[PDB]
Order: sequence, then C-alpha cells, then structure tokens
Amino acid sequence: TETIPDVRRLRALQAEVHEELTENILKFWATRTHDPVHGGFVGRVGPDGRPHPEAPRGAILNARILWTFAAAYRQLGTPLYREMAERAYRYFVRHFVDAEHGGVYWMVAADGRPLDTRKHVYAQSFAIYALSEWHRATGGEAALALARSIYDLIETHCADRVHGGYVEACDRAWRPLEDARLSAKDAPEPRSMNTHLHVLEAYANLYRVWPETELAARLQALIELFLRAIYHPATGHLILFFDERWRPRSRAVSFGHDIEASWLLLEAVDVLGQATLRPRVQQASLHLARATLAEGRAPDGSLYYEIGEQGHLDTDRHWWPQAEALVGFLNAYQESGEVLFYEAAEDVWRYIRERQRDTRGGEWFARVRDDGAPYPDDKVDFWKGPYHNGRACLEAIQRLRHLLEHVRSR
Ligand SMILES: OC[C@H]1O[C@@H](O[C@H]2[C@H](O)[C@H](O)[C@H](O)O[C@@H]2CO)[C@H](O)[C@@H](O)[C@@H]1O
Ligand SMILES: [Cl-]
Repeated sequence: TETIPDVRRLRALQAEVHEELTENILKFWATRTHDPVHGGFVGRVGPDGRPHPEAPRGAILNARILWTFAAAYRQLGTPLYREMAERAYRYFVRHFVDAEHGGVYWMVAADGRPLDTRKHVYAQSFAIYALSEWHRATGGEAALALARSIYDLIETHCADRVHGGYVEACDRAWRPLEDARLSAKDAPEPRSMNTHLHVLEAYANLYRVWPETELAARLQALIELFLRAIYHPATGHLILFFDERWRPRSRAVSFGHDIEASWLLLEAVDVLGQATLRPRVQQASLHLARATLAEGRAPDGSLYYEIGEQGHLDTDRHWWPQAEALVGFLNAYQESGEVLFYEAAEDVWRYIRERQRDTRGGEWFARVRDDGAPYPDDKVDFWKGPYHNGRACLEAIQRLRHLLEHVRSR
C-alpha cells in the first residue's frame, strides 16, 4: 500500500524548489559571475558579494558552471541558460583544455594562462561530466569528442589494473604525482572515495551519450569497487581514504558524501541497465540513507559536516550536504516507499529556505554554524559552484513530477 504525500504538498514543494532555482540560484550566477574583461566567469565572489575578475580560476568550478547551465537549459528551456552554458564552454575549451597533452589544467590565471598544470582525475571527471551534459543539451560534436579524449587519458595514464580504480593525479604530461591531495584538508593517501565517486558520476553521464562497450565495463567495475571496498556494511558509511590495494587508511565519516553516493550509485547502475547488480546497490544505497538519517542530522533536519579522524563531530552546515540530502532523501523515498524519507527531505528543504539560503546577498551561504550564524565565507570560489544546489533543485523537480504522476489519469 502506497503512503504518499497529497498532491497539494508535492506540488507546493516542487514550486518552491523551482522558485529557489530560477529566482535565486541561477539568477545569482547569471548576473553576478560573468566576466566581460577576460570572458567566462569570475573565480571568486567574496562574502560581501564582490566579484573578483582577476582571481585564479579553477577547472572544477568552470566545469560545474558549464554542467549546471547546460542541465538547466536542457530541462527548463530558458534561452539565458544556453547563453551562459555557451559562455562557460567557450572559455573552457580555449583555456582549460590542454591542446597538446590533453585533459584539463587545474587552475588558470584570469586571462587564461595556465597557472597550475597538474592533471587531477577529479578535475578530468568534472570535465567529462560537463562536456557530456553540454552534448546532451545541444548535440555539439566537439564537446563529445573532447569528453571521449579525456576518458581515454584517464584509462591510459591513471587506471590501476592490479587493484582496481585509479591513480588520482598526474602532472601536465600525465606523469603520476606523489601528492594527489585535492587540498590541505585531505589525507595524503593514494586512493580516495571522493575522487572515485566523481569518476563514477562522470562515466555514467558519458555512457548516456556514448554507450561504448569498454566504458560500460569500466563503469561496472567502479560500481563493484564501491560495493566491495568503499561502502562499509557494518557502519553504513563510505570509507574515505585507502592505499593502492583498498586497505582503509581513514576512519572519518562524511555525511554529505554518503547521501550523495546513495543516489549516484543507483543512477549509474540504471544508466548501465545492470539488473544483476541493482539489488545490492539498492541495499547499500538505502543503508547509506538510513545511516545519514540516524547519525548525520541535527534536530532541525539539516546535515552536519563530518566526523573527523579523531572522532570530533563538525556541526557546521555546509551548503552542499544539504543539497545532496534533498536529492538523496527523495531518492530513498522513491526506492523504498518509506515516507519517513520524504519527511526528511521536507525537513532539509525547510532548513535550506530558513537558514542556508542567503536572502540578503543572494544564493546560499557556504557554511552556517550550529547556532544559526552564517560564516563570512566566500560566496563563490574554487570549491563552490552552482552544481550541487542547482542539480539538487533540478533533481527534486523531476522526482516530484514523477511522484505526482502516481495519481493516475482517468
Ligand atoms: O577535500 C577537498 C575539498 O572538498 C570540498 O568539498 C567537496 C566534496 O569533497 C565533494 O567532492 C563534493 O562533491 O563537492 C564538495 C564541494 O566542492 C570542500 O568544500 C573543500 O573545502 C575541500 O578543500
Ligand atoms: Cl558546486
């Protein structure tokens, strides 16, 4: 017997999500971030809302801008979104794409000159994800060919064929780095859940527009790696860092990554159409969602940030785990039929509106303290694009559309 929120409630939530996406998030990005000096988009916007057109620009950020406007154009049709995606795409191919060695640089100066030429797999993945989405939105052939080329370079220079998975960073000419850390925050270990989750994400979107046989095998191997080595059935959490043989080298827990993975793993297995693997993926997915429900939430329904290596709970609410919880909890409801997950989705949405959203300055606060106080962090930077929250809104709109259809037409 189906337990489903009534039509008024589903439609009201869907409407609020659409309003937030179009009138806050995408409006902010389309108006505040374009740079008419160097083209493209600024690399940073400060806490006061001031853009910085001369700040260094990251590949991940720019791929995220491309992905978000491409996906929004595809789903909503608004011409402004195609215009913004095109703007992101042209700068991306001009400056981030290495025309000689292939793949994308980590960071360029505002004028486009390469600043940090490392080829990090996390950044290569976002390039694939964004380029494939731009192809899905516009049918561009160069974009798809480029996404394919980057896939090839990852497999050639990074795949670990003894152990499964990938070396996570190389230099410009694809010679492996000893230091594959994304940032000073990350453990200096050779394998991370974080990078591998985004490889999976990218490969799934690529497979959508280019269903190559070998890609299906690599995508399947990635799903299997998650089930065997990364997801921990005793705890319902993803292990964060490993050695090359996937021996755990971390005890931290990241609620945001758990709940993001909960829906991304199912998206990937469904893009493949891998019916044999689905039940086990579904089981892991629901477990991740339940563990997040039980351990990662404040009494207001928002998500805490992490439990660190020494056990400390970081109670800060970062913007992106809230976004991922919206999608992951709605997904858990769709999978299980258990309305407690819808209730959790509603609770995090109310938190997003009442605390995470920056009503004064536009967009969403990067971080809000446990007492409700916003931190004066940058509004846009290397690590904060429009992708987590933009995607979360697009996903919720579509998932709610499907739930609304459970009232059969007569
Ligand atoms: O640890 C590296 C940086 O991660 C950033 O958080 C990421 C997160 O790791 C995950 O990949 C998610 O999908 O995107 C998040 C936002 O960019 C974090 O904000 C940075 O502080 C870290 O340096
Ligand atoms: Cl983002």
